[PDB]
Amino acid sequence: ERPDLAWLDEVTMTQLERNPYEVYERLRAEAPLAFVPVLGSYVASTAEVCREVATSPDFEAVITPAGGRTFGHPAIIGVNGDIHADLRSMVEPALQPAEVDRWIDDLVRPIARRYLERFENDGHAELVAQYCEPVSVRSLGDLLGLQEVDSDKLREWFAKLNRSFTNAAVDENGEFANPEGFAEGDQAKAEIRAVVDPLIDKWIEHPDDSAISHWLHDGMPPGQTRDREYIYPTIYVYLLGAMQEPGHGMASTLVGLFSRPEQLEEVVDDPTLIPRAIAEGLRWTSPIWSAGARISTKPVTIAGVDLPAGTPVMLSYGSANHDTGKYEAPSQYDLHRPPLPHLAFGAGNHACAGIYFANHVMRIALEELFEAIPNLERDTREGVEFWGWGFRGPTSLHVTWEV
Ligand code: HEM
Ligand SMILES: COc1ccccc1O
Repeated sequence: ERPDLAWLDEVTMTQLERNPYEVYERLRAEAPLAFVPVLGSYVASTAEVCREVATSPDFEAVITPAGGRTFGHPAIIGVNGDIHADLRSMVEPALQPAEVDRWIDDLVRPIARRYLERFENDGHAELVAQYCEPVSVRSLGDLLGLQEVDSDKLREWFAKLNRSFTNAAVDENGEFANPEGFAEGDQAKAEIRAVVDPLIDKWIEHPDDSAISHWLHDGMPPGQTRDREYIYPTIYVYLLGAMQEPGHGMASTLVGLFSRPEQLEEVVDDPTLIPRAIAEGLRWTSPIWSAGARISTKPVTIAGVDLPAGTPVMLSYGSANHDTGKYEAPSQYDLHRPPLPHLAFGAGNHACAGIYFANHVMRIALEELFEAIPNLERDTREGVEFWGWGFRGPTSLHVTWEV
């Protein structure tokens, strides 16, 4: 529709998944709020527009079309008002900083050690599959009450949910271009139900200290539980992003550090720098890159565009975190970048509920890795490819070390 952006008509979904930076660098300059035809939605690409939409009283939560097809209702990311307040009150207790501090070390450190012990003497590893993803999913899985679900299975589920959630391509008429791409998400949800329904059955009668047990029972009248259909979409929210993103973040941090070998050495020598390294990693490749959306509740003007009420806007936080209005050479990883705010955890009422937990999982995991393999080196015989528009991270991370 917008004449000077007619080039956007030729942007493909594959291009956004493999490398969205070049298109989004153009958007941040030409149209910070732009309608992207293949996504069928306005997209916010700069830090100012993302922050404004995410915090505006004239926007509220919505799920993208493919996200809604994947999760249904009421997913915590896509609801408002009394339902959202209830779901936030449901998930927040185990995520409270003072609560996390009581058990996070005893949770993650033995998990990290267990996975490291399988390969720390090999001289070679593929860290995404052998370390980052397993530690991420085993940590949260145990917190949730899914101790009996293998990390292989948790990893398969978040991968299938990822592909379904981000199956966003639409054709001329706004219809999904890849309707068969939701089937593996449906297959994952069916498997999840088969595993989790018996656990919910027993937690209803025998509550325990698992997070999902508390989701059923906390704040409810005596002898009542939240209905499982009411909580399952938020379970899916966790089994996608909460399972995937800490692993994405630590892997992207490592890739960034490998790109700056002097900085990798610094961090290995001084592990108190790991939190700073992770924060730059999340800015540099944001795990939740463009998954979330908001919808306008009244006519509103954003970046010079007059949006009617009812207009969805996708929040491309991963682009916002390369805003050259804020950062110098954002495409480069730099441990010594001056600490500034970033949007990798979103903003506003629907900002990430698990920041403190997530940052601790990534920090402990990197601590234990650099302890066990101080001479870690990137396998330069291999290249690192990143994949994902909605959720983005490296697809593998081959490393080596002298044994
Ligand atoms: C490095 C890892 C993570 C990153 C980068 C991340 C990022 C985000 C982002 C960007 C949002 C969306 C905010 C928006 O649309 O404005 C979000 C939402 C959320 N995240 Fe995190 N997340 C991470 C890990 C986790 C973990 C481990 C948990 C749970 C233990 C978690 C729980 C949640 C919840 C419940 C929401 C929805 C909040 C709401 O809609 O009210 N996140 N996260
Ligand atoms: C925390 O997990 C999510 C965040 C945004 C979209 C999908 C998710 O699973």
